[PDB]
Amino acid sequence: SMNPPPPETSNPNKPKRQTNQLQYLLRVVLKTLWKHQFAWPFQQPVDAVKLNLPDYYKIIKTPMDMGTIKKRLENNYYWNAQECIQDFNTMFTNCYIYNKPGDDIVLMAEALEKLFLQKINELPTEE
Ligand SMILES: Cc1noc(C)c1-c1cc(O)cc([C@H](O)C2CC2)c1
Repeated sequence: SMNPPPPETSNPNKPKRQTNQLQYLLRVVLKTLWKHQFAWPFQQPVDAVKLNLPDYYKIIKTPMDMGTIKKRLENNYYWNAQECIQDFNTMFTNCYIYNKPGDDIVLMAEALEKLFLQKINELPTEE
């Protein structure tokens, strides 16, 4: 059994910025989700070997997780907030695509996603 390489978190030739919106995504959005009781399955890439999910990376072709997003934010990987918001949405969508309604992991994702939506509703206007 084999995991793919993780998503990219470093690329010196990708242009990047540290906008007030990106700072909010780290300080408010990531921090809020990371500390939640249901964060743990989302704090690193899905390990299809350890979890015995040999079909996971056949079904999910754009993997994403908050460990990756945390590294991207800490490393100032992004150009804009939309890039980062897309990563959170990819993470949630992947979970809904792979799993069944009512599974524990789906309930966990839905709780995180409610908080995510509440926090990005107050994304600040760009400085
Ligand atoms: C994310 C994700 N997407 O699909 C699956 C399956 C997971 C997943 C990842 C984990 O690191 C651990 C678990 C456990 O089953 C948790 C729910 C009790 C699930």
